Amino acid sequence: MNNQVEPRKLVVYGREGCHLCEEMIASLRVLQKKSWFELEVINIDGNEHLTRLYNDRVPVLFAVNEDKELCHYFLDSDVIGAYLS
Repeated sequence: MNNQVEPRKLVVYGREGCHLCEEMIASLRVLQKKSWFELEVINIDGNEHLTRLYNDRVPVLFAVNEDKELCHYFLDSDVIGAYLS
């Protein structure tokens, strides 16, 4: 009868060990308990194309299976809340 669909994956673009990244990771790990979206941290320092996009506006929460940016450093929560579930 009913059956929830498969979730959307989320990627966080960043560079090296940044506190905001860790804080967002912890935030998303908590959210993963409510809504699974995986967690992938990708270094933009190598991909200068991504650095051209973000650079300073990193810990960026990218929506996979959709291909758009949702949030960035300092979790908005509201936006991904409206998005993920």
